[PDB]
Amino acid sequence: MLADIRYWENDATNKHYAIAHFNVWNAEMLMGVIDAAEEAKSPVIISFGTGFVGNTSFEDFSHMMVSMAQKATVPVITHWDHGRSMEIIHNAWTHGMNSLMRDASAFDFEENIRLTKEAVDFFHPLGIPVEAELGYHYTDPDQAAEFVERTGCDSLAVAIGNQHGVYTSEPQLNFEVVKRVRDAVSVPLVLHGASGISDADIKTAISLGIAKINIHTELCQAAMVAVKENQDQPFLHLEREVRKAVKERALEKIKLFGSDGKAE
Amino acid sequence: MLADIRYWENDATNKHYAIAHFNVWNAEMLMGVIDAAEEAKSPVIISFGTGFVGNTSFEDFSHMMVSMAQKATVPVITHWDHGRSMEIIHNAWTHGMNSLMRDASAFDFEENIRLTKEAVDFFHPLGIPVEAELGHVYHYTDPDQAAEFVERTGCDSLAVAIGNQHQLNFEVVKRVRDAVSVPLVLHGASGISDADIKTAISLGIAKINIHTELCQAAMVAVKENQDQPFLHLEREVRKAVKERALEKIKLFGSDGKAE
Amino acid sequence: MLADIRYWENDATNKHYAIAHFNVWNAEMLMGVIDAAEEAKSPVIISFGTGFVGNTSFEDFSHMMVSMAQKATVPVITHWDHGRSMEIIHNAWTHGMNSLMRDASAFDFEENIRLTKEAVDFFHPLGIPVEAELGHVGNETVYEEALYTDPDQAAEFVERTGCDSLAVAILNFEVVKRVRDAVSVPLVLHGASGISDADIKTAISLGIAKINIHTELCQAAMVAVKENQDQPFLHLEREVRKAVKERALEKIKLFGSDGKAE
Amino acid sequence: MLADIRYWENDATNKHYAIAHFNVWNAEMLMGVIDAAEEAKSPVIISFGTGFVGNTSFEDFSHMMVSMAQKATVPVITHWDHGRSMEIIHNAWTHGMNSLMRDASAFDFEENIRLTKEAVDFFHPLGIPVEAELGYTDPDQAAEFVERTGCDSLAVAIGNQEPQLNFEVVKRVRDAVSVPLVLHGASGISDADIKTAISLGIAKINIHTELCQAAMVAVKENQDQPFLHLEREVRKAVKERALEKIKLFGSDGKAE
Ligand SMILES: [Cl-]
Ligand SMILES: [Cl-]
Ligand SMILES: [Zn+2]
Ligand SMILES: [Zn+2]
Ligand SMILES: [Zn+2]
Ligand SMILES: [Zn+2]
Ligand SMILES: [Zn+2]
Repeated sequence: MLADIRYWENDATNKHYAIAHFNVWNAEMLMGVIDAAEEAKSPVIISFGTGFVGNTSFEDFSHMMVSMAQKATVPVITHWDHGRSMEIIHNAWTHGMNSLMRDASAFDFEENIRLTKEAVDFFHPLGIPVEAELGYHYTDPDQAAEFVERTGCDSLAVAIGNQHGVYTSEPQLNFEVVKRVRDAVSVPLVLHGASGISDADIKTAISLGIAKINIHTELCQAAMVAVKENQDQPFLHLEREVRKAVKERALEKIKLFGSDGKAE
Repeated sequence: MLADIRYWENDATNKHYAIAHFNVWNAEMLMGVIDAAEEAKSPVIISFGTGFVGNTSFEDFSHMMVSMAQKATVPVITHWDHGRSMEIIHNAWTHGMNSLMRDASAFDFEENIRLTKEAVDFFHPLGIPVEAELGHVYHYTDPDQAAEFVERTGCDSLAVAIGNQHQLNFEVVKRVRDAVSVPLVLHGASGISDADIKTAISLGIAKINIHTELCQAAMVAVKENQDQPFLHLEREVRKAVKERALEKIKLFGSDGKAE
Repeated sequence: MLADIRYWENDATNKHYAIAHFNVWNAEMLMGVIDAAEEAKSPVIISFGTGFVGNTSFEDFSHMMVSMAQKATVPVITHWDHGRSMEIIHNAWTHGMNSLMRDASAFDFEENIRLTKEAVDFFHPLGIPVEAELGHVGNETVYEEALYTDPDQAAEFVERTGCDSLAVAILNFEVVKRVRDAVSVPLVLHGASGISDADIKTAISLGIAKINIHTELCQAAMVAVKENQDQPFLHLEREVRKAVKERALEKIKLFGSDGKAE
Repeated sequence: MLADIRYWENDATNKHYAIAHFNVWNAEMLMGVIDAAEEAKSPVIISFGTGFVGNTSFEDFSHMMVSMAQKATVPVITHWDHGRSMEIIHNAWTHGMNSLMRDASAFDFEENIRLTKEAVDFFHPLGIPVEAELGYTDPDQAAEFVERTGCDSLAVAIGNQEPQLNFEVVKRVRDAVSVPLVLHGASGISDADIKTAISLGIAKINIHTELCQAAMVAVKENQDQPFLHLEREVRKAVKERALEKIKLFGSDGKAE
């Protein structure tokens, strides 16, 4: 069923688990993620973003995202990740994304506030929540508080020692930063990128207030193992294996983040 | 735009070309086919059937098929292939397929007629065309049976068995063409030679179902991209499907025919 | 269920009945007509046209029309009446009308053909049928006209346009006879109000397969409005729906389309 | 455009206006209300409920409600009024109502909580707001009811059904509760008393049968006219009455 990310991130915060965010841009990725969330009885976020528009017609594929979200027996949030403009996130909303992210973190602090608040002020009247982002430079607790209070954003992606994407040496999460940002900010905390982080450290960060974690690369890599294994098989067989591989990886992330069982 | 297969198969029959029927069951196959038909300014048929339901949720993927069909600038027919029950083709129709095949070709002549006519009599009042099959694709079509079959069922088009298989006997096509006037359909045309396809079209084949060849084109891209990032591999699959669909559209003579 | 007017007008022709075309432009009119068709087990045509766009938002109301047509257990055709332009009938198609009339009958013969054929050539590739109209194109002297559709002109018109059905200007049964003999498509009657029951039945026996109801539902509704003018609005509007049902049932039965959906 | 009643009730609360809720169950009622809201540049609530399901096919009419709500240039909330069961409001939600009322006010306090909480607990994970009703409403029961149910707004009994309002009830409930207050059964309350009630915290007012009454005046005025004209006059009468309520309640201009 189409789910509200405010309710579910609140639940995750309060019960000390995190919701997995999966970027899905084709049929097998979408089906594999929904298979995992049904099997685990877990809320889940399915996301599209501008990085996939060269691969897949969002305006058409969104119909399949929304249909599967509606028909699922578990909570499914349809999300637009890393929104680069008002028109892009408006187009996401008109095509049935019920959760949006406006990423203005590349801009100076005041311009990040202005652009984020613009999105909030447009979408709150429509009932649509807006995730924002504020950027080793750790997120500062007092700046995070000011940012959230001033924008009215519904969730905040933070820098806690995690790498947004690729890493050199093992990221070291600063758990004191997590605690202090959690205490300063009234909305749920989000991580964009958790690669290279140990299971024990992910679990600690979740226990201290991380309520949503974006999986950016791992489904693609899990899929490619199935592609490579099945490169001499019929296409139909290869795609059945790609779906299963995606399901297995999504299930691993759901169990690691503690969201299994939380739908019921 | 959602298009009427009766209009387009008539056009094809009268102008001596064939409409390509492509089996699509995931995002890249669908997108690649639509890419080809847009580029070639061609009518096209996009098809799903029971052989794909283990791979893809038709009830959800149908929304993407219908969306792309409606928004395309070329004629797109949404077709349910090899329908072995009223229930499955009724499900297809409620999910936006605007052309149906009722395939009762596994049965004896009388029972094929009764089952086919059942589908025709349900769907014609709803404006939905029904393709039928006489011959199993093995059992070759008999021309005198064909005349009677089309007359009794009222089917809109007839899939024939002329050596085509999911050898090739052009005498059979020739005799069937003189026994019935409805458009003729060729299943299992992946791996028939270019010259034999042109011959079949000149003798009255007006729709040609391509299944395996898109799967083959995809797997070529897979083997060429097996060490690549998944996003890139999938762009290459879509591109490979487009190029193979384009090849078939031009072979069949449907390029340009949308204008 | 959304139904094909070609199939049903062919059925009507071959079994010597006519399908009722009801103009509906609000909720109680739509619901009464569907109530009638369901009770009578009859195909029915529900129509909107330009004459109502100032009363009701077509683009919004169309959604209720299509929904009711889909969910009905009887055949329901969604039809755009008297289409005055390609833009108007295109707008009708994108809002779920599955049957169109392109009415170019006010123009000279060749211009009627050109405008009608334009609609047919656009909409046949999309599977959408087009009803056309040909009135009296007079070969007679101006003096004799002081003292109506020609069958030969009708055959040329249908052949050149490819239209799926033809509205004809006819009470004069010769004209119905001669046009029926000359054209291969179903015949349609507009402006039948006040034709006697007996003559309607004769027109249908001779080849009329669809009959457009004019203001009869409107008048049926206003009898209920008058009767309920001191009642609460919810009660009044229920009686309007019932009055529309009753008038619609009367036409369906007169036309012989009751039972024809089975 | 389809609007969130929580946002708009919050706006009304903070700016001391109320949003009109209009019960609409046919084409002319819906169009006249949307006409008024557009002309006044006002948020509006359009509502259906069980009382109208025999007259009008909700499952079909809902498509026209939703289409008009989406296309409107002003905020339009699609609301199911006086929801009598989980099944009924679930059906409302599946046909595009984005705001629900669960009315368990027939029942004593504990049972009203339980039934209301059942609705909140089902619909909040779907992002759907639930209005409830309690009731004079007692301010301590109001605070406890809101806290225990998690409902998003509360319909209160202040002397509404010559109706004399107790304004002290509105003030004390406003102060005890953190959600917006709603008034049902406003008929016959004076303009001055409505304004006073809004000033003290009433943020949404349900228009009971005043559109129906306006429509019937058009009916009596047009009994000898053709149906197309009568219906133009009904739509115009609805528009006029809805505009009068929007202006009384102060929501004119609040959409921009
Ligand atoms: Cl600010
Ligand atoms: Cl038979
Ligand atoms: Zn980011
Ligand atoms: Zn086949
Ligand atoms: Zn007429
Ligand atoms: Zn006319
Ligand atoms: Zn109440």
